[PDB]
Amino acid sequence: PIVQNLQGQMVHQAISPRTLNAWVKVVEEKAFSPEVIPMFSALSEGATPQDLNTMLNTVGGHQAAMQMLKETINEEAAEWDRLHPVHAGPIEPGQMREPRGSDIAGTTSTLQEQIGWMTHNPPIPVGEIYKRWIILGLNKIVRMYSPTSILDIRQGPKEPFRDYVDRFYKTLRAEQASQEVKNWMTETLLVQNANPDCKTILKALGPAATLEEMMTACQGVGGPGHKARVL
Amino acid sequence: PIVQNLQGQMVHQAISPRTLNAWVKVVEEKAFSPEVIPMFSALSEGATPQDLNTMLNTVGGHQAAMQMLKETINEEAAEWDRLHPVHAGPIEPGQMREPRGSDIAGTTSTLQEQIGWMTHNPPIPVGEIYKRWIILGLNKIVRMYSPTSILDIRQGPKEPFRDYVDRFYKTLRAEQASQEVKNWMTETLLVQNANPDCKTILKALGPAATLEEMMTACQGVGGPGHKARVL
Amino acid sequence: PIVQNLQGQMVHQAISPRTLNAWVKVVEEKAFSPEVIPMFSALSEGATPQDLNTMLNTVGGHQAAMQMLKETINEEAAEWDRLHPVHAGPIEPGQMREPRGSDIAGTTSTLQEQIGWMTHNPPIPVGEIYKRWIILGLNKIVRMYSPTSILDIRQGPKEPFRDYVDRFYKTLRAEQASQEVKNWMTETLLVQNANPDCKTILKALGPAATLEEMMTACQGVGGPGHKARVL
Amino acid sequence: PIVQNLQGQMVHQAISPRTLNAWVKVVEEKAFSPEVIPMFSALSEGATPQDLNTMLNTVGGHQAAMQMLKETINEEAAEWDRLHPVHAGPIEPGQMREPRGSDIAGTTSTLQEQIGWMTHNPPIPVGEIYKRWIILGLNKIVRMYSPTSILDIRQGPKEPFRDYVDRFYKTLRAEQASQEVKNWMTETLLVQNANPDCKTILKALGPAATLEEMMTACQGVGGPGHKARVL
Amino acid sequence: PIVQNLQGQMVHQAISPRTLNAWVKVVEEKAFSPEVIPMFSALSEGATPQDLNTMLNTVGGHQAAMQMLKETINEEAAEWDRLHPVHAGPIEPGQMREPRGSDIAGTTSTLQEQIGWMTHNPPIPVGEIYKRWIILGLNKIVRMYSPTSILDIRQGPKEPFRDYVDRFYKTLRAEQASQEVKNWMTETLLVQNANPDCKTILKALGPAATLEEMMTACQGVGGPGHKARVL
Amino acid sequence: PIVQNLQGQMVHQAISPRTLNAWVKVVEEKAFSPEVIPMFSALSEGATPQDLNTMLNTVGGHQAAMQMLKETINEEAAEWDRLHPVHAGPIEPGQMREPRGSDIAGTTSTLQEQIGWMTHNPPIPVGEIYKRWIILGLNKIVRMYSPTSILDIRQGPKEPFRDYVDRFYKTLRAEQASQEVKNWMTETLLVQNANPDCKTILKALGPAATLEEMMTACQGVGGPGHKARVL
Amino acid sequence: QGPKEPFRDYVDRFYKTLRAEQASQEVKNWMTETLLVQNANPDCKTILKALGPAATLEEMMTACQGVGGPGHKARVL
Amino acid sequence: QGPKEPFRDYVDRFYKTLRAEQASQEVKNWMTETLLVQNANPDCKTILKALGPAATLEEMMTACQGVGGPGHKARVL
Repeated sequence: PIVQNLQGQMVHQAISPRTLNAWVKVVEEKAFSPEVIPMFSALSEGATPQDLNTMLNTVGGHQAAMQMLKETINEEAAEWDRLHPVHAGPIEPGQMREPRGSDIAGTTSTLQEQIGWMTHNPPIPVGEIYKRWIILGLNKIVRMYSPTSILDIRQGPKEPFRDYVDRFYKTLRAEQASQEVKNWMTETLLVQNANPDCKTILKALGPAATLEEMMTACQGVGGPGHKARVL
Repeated sequence: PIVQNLQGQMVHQAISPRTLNAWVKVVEEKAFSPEVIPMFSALSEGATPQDLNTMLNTVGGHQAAMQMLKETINEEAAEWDRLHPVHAGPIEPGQMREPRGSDIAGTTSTLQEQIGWMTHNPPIPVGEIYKRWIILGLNKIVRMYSPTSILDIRQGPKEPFRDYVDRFYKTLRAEQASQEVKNWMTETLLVQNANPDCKTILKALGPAATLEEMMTACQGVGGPGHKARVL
Repeated sequence: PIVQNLQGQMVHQAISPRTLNAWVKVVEEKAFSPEVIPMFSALSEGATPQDLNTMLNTVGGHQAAMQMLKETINEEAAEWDRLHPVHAGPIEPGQMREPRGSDIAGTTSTLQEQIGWMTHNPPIPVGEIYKRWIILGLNKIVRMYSPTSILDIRQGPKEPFRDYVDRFYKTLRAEQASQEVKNWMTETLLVQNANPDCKTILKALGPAATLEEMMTACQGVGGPGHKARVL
Repeated sequence: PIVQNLQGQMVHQAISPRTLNAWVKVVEEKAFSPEVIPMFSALSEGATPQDLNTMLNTVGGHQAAMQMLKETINEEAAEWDRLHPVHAGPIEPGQMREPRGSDIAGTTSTLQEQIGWMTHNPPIPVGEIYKRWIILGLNKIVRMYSPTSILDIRQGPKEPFRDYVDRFYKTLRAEQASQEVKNWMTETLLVQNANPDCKTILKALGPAATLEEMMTACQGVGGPGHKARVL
Repeated sequence: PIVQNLQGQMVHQAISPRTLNAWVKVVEEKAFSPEVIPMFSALSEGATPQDLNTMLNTVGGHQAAMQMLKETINEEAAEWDRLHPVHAGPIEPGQMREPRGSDIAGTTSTLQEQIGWMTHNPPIPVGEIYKRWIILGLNKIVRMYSPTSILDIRQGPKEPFRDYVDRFYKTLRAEQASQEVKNWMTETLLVQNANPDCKTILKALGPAATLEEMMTACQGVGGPGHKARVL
Repeated sequence: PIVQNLQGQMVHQAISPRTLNAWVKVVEEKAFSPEVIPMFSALSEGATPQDLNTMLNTVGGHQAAMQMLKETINEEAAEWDRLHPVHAGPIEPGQMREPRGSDIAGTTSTLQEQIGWMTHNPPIPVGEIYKRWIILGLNKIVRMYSPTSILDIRQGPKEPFRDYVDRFYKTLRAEQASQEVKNWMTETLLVQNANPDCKTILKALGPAATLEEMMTACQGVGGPGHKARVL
Repeated sequence: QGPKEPFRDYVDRFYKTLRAEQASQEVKNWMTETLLVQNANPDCKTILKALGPAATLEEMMTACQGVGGPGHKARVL
Repeated sequence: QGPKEPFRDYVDRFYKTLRAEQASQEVKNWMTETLLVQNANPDCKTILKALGPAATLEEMMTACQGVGGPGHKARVL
């Protein structure tokens, strides 16, 4: 990873082996969940395209999804390669050479080149660009390995509004729908898929209710259930 | 977050996945409680708005309570925006755009604007201001994860006064009770239901009395202040 | 806390969550015991009033007793405002204000105002003043919440002099009475409450013999217990 | 390890306790392994061959695997030496002899001589070379010690298609057979050792369809919680 | 403690909680035993007397020992005063002063002055002198907390000589014995008290034999069975 | 330890308990194996004599063995002294002395004077000389309590040539016989006392075969001992 | 303080014995504050406490008179 | 090997078996130090281990006298 000091000073420092493996530990506990994507998205930030590749290789589990991340990454390297075929040198001493989709994946490029691209005029940020490709990969897998879906879920005869809204907000993240569909999912379905007695109570509250009014409501129709609040 | 006084704005390290793993592990396991607040302060010092969004959104649980923390910010960033018009842009190079309330919170701001205010001269402290805005709503959602009520309170069948005061003040700070509120709860509940003999002394002290003189009262007179007898 | 191990210049550095964890544990798991007075003293090193306030505010339990600790500390603030009258504006334009007693207690001052006093030459000693008030307030609490008295404890009809000694020094460290009184306690209270067999030797030793000499004589009382005692 | 910046002087500095501590914990725990290989390459980043031989001898257990390691590197070192003879002079402080194979292997060189090969420009990188012959012996021992071969991999009658491809692509990374054969393993063996209900789905799907279509496919078989995911 | 941060002058650092936690686990788990004294040396690297005295006062019970220890430091502080071996001679007016026993103990000195004398030459390291007083009293506690005496200690008929020689050395370490004693015990009483096969073998070999000769001897005798063994 | 050698800012850095904790854990877990030896030299990189002494005394178990170590250390200090340069001429010549035995082990010499023979010309390294003597005392105890089982391990009917082969190599590395014994054992005992199905083909393969070359062998010999083997 | 003996009789022995005592004045204040109540009687401690620790000498000797009962029974002179 | 014949009978068949053997003298020293001694009696096990191959053979006959001729035993008289 690469650190920027004042006035033109750009230098490189290596990753800690513990801190490197701080995302892998998360998928051990969580699997593929939408909150895993910012967790990676922090660790990948300011990392060099070599480091970015170390991020994927240190995973010894989940080896089909890991191949499938490799597939998403190289399709977008080809798309870029269709954007920018390079046949020709830089023709100005002051100009650093155009990257091919292989360069950006960290396979054809050296540390001086990936650093020099960022210090180039206009600057070329091939790690930010490749990172997005990692996160596309990672978003695909989280969308594929979901345990549930917003149209399936409804509230149990003993579940209080408090818990069911917490899962309905959590569920709403994984769905990739448009804002007005996601808004209607909120406005219609949430109070439509409330249990028989809790719905009676949401109607007696009226149409405009705040989350604090509706969270404290239905606590005598349902009961607490598990402590951990994970399902 | 800053870790060197004059580091550049373009290439910046993110909030550590280690610092994140301490936090996500307390919040998902043990919810919101008052001692999260001083540790959030300890971990979020000099964090950018993208550092703080990362800290809020890398938790997968308790999503209802984070919509309120968000809706709270949404209130306040609008409050800043109804008094502060968008400044006119810079007039020369080396001088930066003034933040709008939506860019203090990370809405319309990207990372190198966020850290570029912070690494500017003088430093402009946009994630402090947003730090104040999170503390506002944290202290709110705390009271939703508060286990028991200071208004619906009684001392047990055979609970000592000494013992109940200890509990009453645990409970009183759990809702973060203001001085008139503490003085009215003292007057209407804590010294209400006492022994008549002890009550002469508790009328003379009243509710603005320090806890040392309050609790240690009536050790020479009267029955017990719990209803069951002690002889 | 204010630190000077990061560069040649003094700088502020944000409180550690491992410091607060560490301070809160001995207070919570054991309540208040004389051990609390070193534990604050090791880890309030370098602290600004604002750290010392966070360190007071962090403990989750014992909420009645911290209230008494807080009242006790703020009594000393008001005292210093009686003693040392000051002004809120400068003594003339281009000066910083002298701290008021409240500013000592961190209520009506900023982080920046506490760096400005502590980085001065010779330093204005606003954490060192407020650290002493808190230690002053510690002494009241560890006496008050001692579950034992020095006057009650004595030697029994089967106990070694070493066991009485061990109990006497632990309790007498905790008690805050006048030095004069504490010296009749080591010269006359220890000597008198001893077992009737031990008084004979403790006179032939007299008051000036060494602590090994006193410990080693009168050890057979009740027999040996060592292998049959807990430690 | 050798550290710091060339212009200011690179400096050699000691091996950290906590890293060495982590390396013996892990070698006991999960030995030589695919996620151990990037942990060794990132730990050994700065490492000299004296450092690589120091950490290799702290391993403890796995001594047949160290013998296998030791004869592959010795043979690599000997292959290098009979390939490339050294005709270097007698040298002085200020001059450096070109290295033999035995100098790569660490076996004829001390640390100072290793310090001065890496601080030449370009480096002679006796470290990166000795590393890659160690990773070459790491993949041989981790193939050898593979839990189950690709050849013997299968899908049982109620065993899921997803649990199966997970182990396929996993045992596929352990194997050190050539890549064209590994084309037939992926294309043929994966359908052919699958259960018959999936073998009908996979032949109809064919090599044209992508990975994501193959991972989406074949999930109504495998039991009730496979069904819920696609419905 | 006193750290170097590579800026050309000595500077203070706050104590770590991990040195405290290492000390209060050590005394708790193991009580007071010969390995806890070189552990305290390890925690005392570059601590001030103030840093050590905090550590001594951090312990709760065992206060008969703590007063014997606090007595022992003050004997050795009072000696270093009258012995004077830091003596300056006669000196002209404006040169740095001669400290005495109270300056080295830090009752009449402060941190920056103790630094003055380590920086001015010939160097005095104040916390070394203090360090060496504490563990002298600790040596006394580990003997007094051990009941076990060299002229008493026995073995049975079935036990190997190796266990009785381990045990004699863990005795002798807590006693810290003289040479006449070690001779008298080795040659006579240890040979005679040793198991009957080991006596017939040991006298023919040399009842005055060295520790390495003695651990060579008595092969095959006492302990488990009589064949299938290398000791 | 000292840190920063071959550089003008050579400095001390404290002993870590992480380091001691490693050494005591392993001496406890399995005592004197050959892997402790590199764990000492890996722990001791940069070590003072104080660091080297400190770490030896931190072990509580095994004191006869540790006392044998000190006997050995003392014998090397005497050996150093016998070959010491003669004391003659000027008592103090006005230059730094030659170090004797006591000095290297650290009993007459302290960190200001030890830096005095690393700065004084030629350089003398107290701790690297002393580390040589401690490894000889470890090596004497490792030799004395030698595992002794190479003759007595053979394979049963269903042994697959893996776990016992490692076990063969572990007692072979334990054994302190010469290279001329060790090279006979690897063409005789290894293969003659192999699993009997395998032993016929290890015979036709070649008895002086390499470890890699033996582990690939024995394919197609049939029987249940072949079924159990994975590769 | 004996079970039937009242404060007055007891605080009168205490001061006769205190005057004979050659102990420092701080301690004689400690002994009046602290030892006096604690070597008073278990059920009498409660009465002094209701009075509060800043009650007068007059008030001290007023306390527990009931527990000592009638003045013809046990004579002061 | 065992204890059933005297050490002199065993060592004599031992050195005949080392006589048949080709393998280098350092390995026949290690058999003489390790395997030879291991199947001896506990009584003289300490002594023979110092004598080993290192000391003169004739010395090895000084000990284990009184053991008895051909047959079962476990220690020496």
